[PDB]
Amino acid sequence: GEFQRKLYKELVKNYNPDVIPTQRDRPVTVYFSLSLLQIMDVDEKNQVVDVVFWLQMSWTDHYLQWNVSEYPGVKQVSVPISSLWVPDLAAYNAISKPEVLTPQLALVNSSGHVQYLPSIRQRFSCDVSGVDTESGATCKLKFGSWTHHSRELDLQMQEADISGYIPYSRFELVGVTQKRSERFYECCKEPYPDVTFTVTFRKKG
Amino acid sequence: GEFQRKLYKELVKNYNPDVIPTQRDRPVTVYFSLSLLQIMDVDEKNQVVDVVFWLQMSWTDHYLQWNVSEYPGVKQVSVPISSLWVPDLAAYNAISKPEVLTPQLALVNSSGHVQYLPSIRQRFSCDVSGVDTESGATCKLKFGSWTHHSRELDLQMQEADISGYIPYSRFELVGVTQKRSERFYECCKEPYPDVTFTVTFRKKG
Amino acid sequence: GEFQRKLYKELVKNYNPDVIPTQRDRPVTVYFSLSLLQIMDVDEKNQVVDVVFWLQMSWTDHYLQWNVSEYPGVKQVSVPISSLWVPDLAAYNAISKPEVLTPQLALVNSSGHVQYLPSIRQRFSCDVSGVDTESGATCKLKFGSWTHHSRELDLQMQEADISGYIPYSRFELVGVTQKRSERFYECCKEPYPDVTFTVTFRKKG
Amino acid sequence: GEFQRKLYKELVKNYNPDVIPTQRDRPVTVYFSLSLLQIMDVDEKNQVVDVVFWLQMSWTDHYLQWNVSEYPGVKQVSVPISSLWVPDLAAYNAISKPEVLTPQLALVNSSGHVQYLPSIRQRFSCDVSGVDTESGATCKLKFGSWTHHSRELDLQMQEADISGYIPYSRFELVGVTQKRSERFYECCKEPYPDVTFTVTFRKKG
Amino acid sequence: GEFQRKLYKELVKNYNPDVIPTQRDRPVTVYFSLSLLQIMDVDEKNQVVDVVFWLQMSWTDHYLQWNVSEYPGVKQVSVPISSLWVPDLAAYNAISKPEVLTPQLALVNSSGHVQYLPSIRQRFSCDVSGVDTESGATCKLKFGSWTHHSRELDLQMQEADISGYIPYSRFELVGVTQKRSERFYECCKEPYPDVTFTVTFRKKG
Ligand SMILES: *[C@@H]1O[C@H](CO)[C@@H](O[C@@H]2O[C@H](CO)[C@@H](O[C@H]3O[C@H](CO)[C@@H](O)[C@H](O[C@@H]4O[C@H](CO)[C@@H](O)[C@H](O)[C@@H]4O)[C@@H]3O)[C@H](O)[C@H]2NC(C)=O)[C@H](O)[C@H]1NC(C)=O
Ligand SMILES: *[C@@H]1O[C@H](CO)[C@@H](O[C@@H]2O[C@H](CO)[C@@H](O)[C@H](O)[C@H]2NC(C)=O)[C@H](O)[C@H]1NC(C)=O
Ligand SMILES: *[C@@H]1O[C@H](CO)[C@@H](O[C@@H]2O[C@H](CO)[C@@H](O)[C@H](O)[C@H]2NC(C)=O)[C@H](O)[C@H]1NC(C)=O
Ligand SMILES: *[C@@H]1O[C@H](CO)[C@@H](O[C@H]2O[C@H](CO)[C@@H](O)[C@H](O)[C@H]2NC(C)=O)[C@H](O)[C@H]1NC(C)=O
Ligand SMILES: *[C@@H]1O[C@H](CO)[C@@H](O[C@H]2O[C@H](CO)[C@@H](O)[C@H](O)[C@H]2NC(C)=O)[C@H](O)[C@H]1NC(C)=O
Ligand SMILES: CN1[C@@H](CC(=O)c2ccccc2)CCC[C@H]1C[C@H](O)c1ccccc1
Ligand SMILES: CN1[C@@H](CC(=O)c2ccccc2)CCC[C@H]1C[C@H](O)c1ccccc1
Ligand SMILES: CN1[C@@H](CC(=O)c2ccccc2)CCC[C@H]1C[C@H](O)c1ccccc1
Ligand SMILES: CN1[C@@H](CC(=O)c2ccccc2)CCC[C@H]1C[C@H](O)c1ccccc1
Ligand SMILES: CN1[C@@H](CC(=O)c2ccccc2)CCC[C@H]1C[C@H](O)c1ccccc1
Ligand SMILES: O=C(Nc1ccc(F)cc1F)N1CCCC1
Ligand SMILES: O=C(Nc1ccc(F)cc1F)N1CCCC1
Ligand SMILES: O=C(Nc1ccc(F)cc1F)N1CCCC1
Ligand SMILES: O=C(Nc1ccc(F)cc1F)N1CCCC1
Ligand SMILES: O=C(Nc1ccc(F)cc1F)N1CCCC1
Ligand SMILES: O=C(Nc1ccc(F)cc1F)N1CCCC1
Repeated sequence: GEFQRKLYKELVKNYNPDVIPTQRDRPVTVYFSLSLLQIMDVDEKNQVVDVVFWLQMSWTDHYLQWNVSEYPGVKQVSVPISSLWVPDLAAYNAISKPEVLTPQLALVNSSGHVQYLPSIRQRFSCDVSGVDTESGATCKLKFGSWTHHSRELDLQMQEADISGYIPYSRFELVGVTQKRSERFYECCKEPYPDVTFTVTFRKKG
Repeated sequence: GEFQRKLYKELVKNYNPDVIPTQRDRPVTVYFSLSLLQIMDVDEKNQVVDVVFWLQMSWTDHYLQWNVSEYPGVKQVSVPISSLWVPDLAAYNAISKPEVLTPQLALVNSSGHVQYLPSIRQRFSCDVSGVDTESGATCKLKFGSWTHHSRELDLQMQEADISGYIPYSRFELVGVTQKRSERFYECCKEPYPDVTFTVTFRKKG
Repeated sequence: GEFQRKLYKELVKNYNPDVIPTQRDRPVTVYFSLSLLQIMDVDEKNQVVDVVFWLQMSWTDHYLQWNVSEYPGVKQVSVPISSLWVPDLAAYNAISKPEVLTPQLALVNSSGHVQYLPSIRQRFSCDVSGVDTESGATCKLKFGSWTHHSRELDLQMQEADISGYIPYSRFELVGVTQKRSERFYECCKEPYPDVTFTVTFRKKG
Repeated sequence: GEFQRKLYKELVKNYNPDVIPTQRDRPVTVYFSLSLLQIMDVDEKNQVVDVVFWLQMSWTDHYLQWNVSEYPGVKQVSVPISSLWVPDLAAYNAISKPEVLTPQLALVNSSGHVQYLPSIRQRFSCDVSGVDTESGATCKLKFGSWTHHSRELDLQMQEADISGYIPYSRFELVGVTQKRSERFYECCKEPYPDVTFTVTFRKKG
Repeated sequence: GEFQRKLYKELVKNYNPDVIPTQRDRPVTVYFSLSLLQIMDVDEKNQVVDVVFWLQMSWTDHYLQWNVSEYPGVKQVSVPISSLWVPDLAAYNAISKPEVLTPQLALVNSSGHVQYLPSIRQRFSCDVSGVDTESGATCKLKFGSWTHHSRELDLQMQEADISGYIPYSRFELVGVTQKRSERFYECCKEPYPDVTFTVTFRKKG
């Protein structure tokens, strides 16, 4: 509609997608969770697990807000992530580049809340030696901001979800636990937060 | 000719490929069809199917129209899709990025009706365990807008089409059925339409 | 050369590589031919053939012409194809993207006659079951414009040659034909022409 | 934040990422170290080794400094490396392009000190024939500036690190040594400095 | 440094990387050579060999010259090849795109001499059916400009190298010869020079 056009113009001026949208003191809080969809493969020789999953990232970008009074009907807009600042979350123990399976777009409402919900295929380092046993094998999928510490970027866990796991896989999904951690490094002076998704699974039969 | 060069200049000014061309109350209706061309391969271990198919996707963009009186010959033009808003249809259950096999162009007539017809190869998660039986295997191929809900993007199926199926494949294409659904997700007030193609196939013999 | 730089500045202005250079009624005629260099592989299970070939394409672009008296000694120039309008020719039964093996450069002369001669590797759907019989297997490689019809892009054939076929192959050429047809499609008001290269081959032994 | 934005605009002006940030005879000194994390593969037939490893690279770009007085909260920023000059370190004996696993962002402080810490998977030519022996196999990973000599880019080792190596590897990591060299190629007067990591490893059990 | 920055703004204005820098009666002479590093694979079924090699390409571009007097400490600079005119040297019998293994940078001195030294992995068509014999197998790596004849681009050989070959390769390198030819291609009045590197090798025993 004619109003979305008007809005793109206003929101786009001065906007810089390379600059994390902090405000005086307040870090950007980034809510994060992972839903396991499928375990594509297990490589018992090179110790790697190949998985497809869905990620929810949401946060508030205060530069991306508007009064609905000035833009009737416009409650939300779809925005290519290349035009937005987005959390630089990385899988700390990945051994392959993430392959994003879905359109690289984010939903953004009038409050400047942003939802990026990408589906991803990625391989990880893991001891899968236990996959053929009753105890199964346990893989940690550990994520955190690559370059923003806790006081710029405040990573928080959202309630996880296992309802998405495909029933006909050859791998039974035993469980998925979720943990938020925070540590300093001898390197930098600020602490860094991470979220680890611990997945346990075994071969059916 | 000279008129196509002219038309381009006009259509290009004030055109934003990031803004879905809705028309106040009116959602953009997107006609969608999938023609299965070839089942390339079946991974019975990891439960995936590898298919080549032709998508037919058409919709009306009203910022892309022109009075033919003013541009004598030009009845339609070929436009690189990277310059157009295109519906953000995701393959809900793809486990690989799509490989587009054909030139990434769309046709547009003077009513702003756009046709984009890519040929695509892609791998999908599927229970293929029945492939060697009479009943065969059944794969659902599920697509929907990733970010736009029903009142923004109205997805419409067109007729099932198996005429394009290669006759010399190792798999017999039993049938393809089609269902449209409007799913509600907990998060949102508005439902998101999805079109699912169900194809049933078995090894020949 | 200074005259080549002058000529660049002249041709580049107002040039638009997204507009087919038709010239009032007259279609752009495109000459096309394919010469087979090697058959790299045959996949008898999935019915695909893997080939390396050399295309010759030629057409006239009337915005690329110059007075040679005005640019002494400048008879042709090399132009990256990304800067030009190029025919949107597609392989109708390709099952992979074309991998281009040579520099993406076209030769352009003062008449505006363009020549583009890519060597290409690509995979095609084909019934190859006959590959090990004396009769051999027959693949059709079908090419045409993807969006332009007869009256906009007149595809014509140039005579085939098999002298470029590598002689130390495991596959032996048994028959080759090249034919231009003009079919209607289940949609568009106007007919679309194609050139089809029909190659018959078999294993040596 | 608001000072970050202002800093952005101030830093980009006249910044040229193709220009090495030397300053009057003083070469830009580049600190460099490699943390081996995983040995993905060993090919005893083609003599290649596949490794995942963590590069630490740091240097000073005096065009990137600012006064924290002028920019109150801002002590450091995250910059996409594609916006920066970066050392042209080449892997001398690599047989495959590097796959970068991590977000391609560098950290810059108010002194103009850049830290770039990419995780990388890459394959290298190496004699791995000794892999099955008690003596193990030895691979040399040789890096260096591809085009800048000693007096332009001063490559310096930092403290190496073995802590990152995964325990559940099927390869045992005997030793990693770390040497700097300076080689004169018969082309130039100046030498070109290279840092080399020599890792000795063998199959377990 | 201050002067490399100055020299950049100077060179970039009035530089066109699409125009071969010929002068009247003066072809751009391009010195070419190949150092074979490793034979990675031999495919006796499909008749391809897979090689890693180092190319030396050097030539002069009168548009990249400067006077060291006006740029006091600047003898040479590192320029991305994407920014420069580069010879369109092609591999005639390549069956795959070349994988460039090293940074895509060229050294340019003040007299306009350009040096470009890429490391490359590429697959070539070749009769390797004799790789198991005493007589060995012989491959012809044929390179030449794809669009410039002798009077525009004068391809010349430099003396090659074999010392770069790896001694633990599974293949014993026997010999490498160099030959510069001039072909006429009947389409064209002017001849087209190529450089061919003949290499003979065998499995080790
Ligand atoms: C651009 O391409 C689009 C896609 O093909 C073109 O679309 C169509 O235009 C049709 C009319 O020109 C339109 O027609 C039917 O339209 C009505 C149904 O909603 C219906 O009222 C019409 O009946 C007509 O009714 C009388 C009584 O029988 C008929 O005799 C007349 O033919 C009337 O036209 C039509 O049945 C159709 O809906 C529309 N398709 C889409 C997908 O929008 C569009 O015209 C093209 N532009 C140009 C300039 O060619
Ligand atoms: C825009 O999006 C945000 C995030 O969904 C909305 O915030 C939530 O609204 C629910 C319902 O009122 C609350 O229970 C949550 O506490 C809110 N979450 C957050 C992160 O604030 C926000 O209200 C939306 N704005 C509009 C105009 O609806
Ligand atoms: C910016 O980062 C640099 C690099 O860490 C800091 O510099 C060093 O300073 C520490 C003490 O703070 C010394 O121990 C190191 O030897 C220095 N390293 C180098 C190579 O310079 C610097 O402190 C930071 N700048 C600011 C303004 O905090
Ligand atoms: C530019 O190239 C074209 C194609 O070679 C030249 O073209 C035409 O004239 C030739 C005989 O003089 C014919 O052999 C060609 O078939 C014909 N081509 C077409 C499609 O028109 C033309 O001479 C060249 N221009 C100049 C000035 O040399
Ligand atoms: C720029 O580079 C060229 C190539 O190295 C330099 O060239 C040549 O000069 C040498 C002596 O310095 C001669 O021995 C070579 O025969 C000659 N070869 C070539 C390629 O021309 C040249 O001196 C350099 N220019 C400057 C300004 O130093
Ligand atoms: C990148 N690193 C911190 C920075 C930092 O450590 C660092 C900074 C400066 C110098 C040396 C190291 C920032 C937060 C993430 C953390 C990641 C972890 O190191 C790491 C390294 C290699 C593989 C996996 C994980
Ligand atoms: C993305 N989601 C809807 C929105 C939404 O969920 C959502 C929106 C906002 C907040 C939280 C969740 C939009 C339409 C598609 C749907 C997709 C499905 O989740 C899904 C995800 C992964 C695999 C299969 C299916
Ligand atoms: C693309 N199509 C014509 C255009 C058109 O059909 C079309 C145009 C507009 C709307 C609907 C259909 C142009 C000529 C090629 C033809 C292709 C063939 O369908 C096809 C489809 C899928 C695989 C192989 C071949
Ligand atoms: C690129 N070369 C030096 C320059 C130079 O040699 C050279 C420069 C100009 C002319 C002739 C030779 C710079 C430092 C690296 C060195 C690379 C090594 O040769 C090499 C080539 C191929 C594989 C492994 C190693
Ligand atoms: C491109 N061609 C010459 C030009 C030319 O032939 C040509 C020019 C104009 C019209 C028709 C043919 C220029 C020099 C290289 C040569 C390439 C060789 O043909 C060739 C083609 C395909 C695979 C291997 C080799
Ligand atoms: O793209 C946008 N905004 C936007 C997109 C689509 C719409 F319909 C309306 C919009 F406002 N932005 C990029 C950077 C900030 C905003
Ligand atoms: O590119 C176009 N339009 C266009 C393309 C090719 C033509 F021959 C004529 C045209 F008008 N657009 C991109 C943005 C708006 C339309
Ligand atoms: O110019 C074009 N179409 C076009 C686009 C890309 C190509 F490669 C070739 C083309 F012809 N048109 C102008 C009228 C609409 C189509
Ligand atoms: O690139 C060119 N033209 C061109 C290229 C190389 C030359 F030596 C001289 C030239 F004129 N164009 C792109 C758009 C139209 C011309
Ligand atoms: O992008 C930047 N700087 C930058 C990035 C992110 C921020 F939040 C703030 C910044 F200043 N540069 C590119 C070239 C020069 C610096
Ligand atoms: O980028 C450059 N030149 C260049 C590179 C590095 C330097 F330190 C200084 C330079 F001038 N060019 C691209 C077009 C012409 C040269």
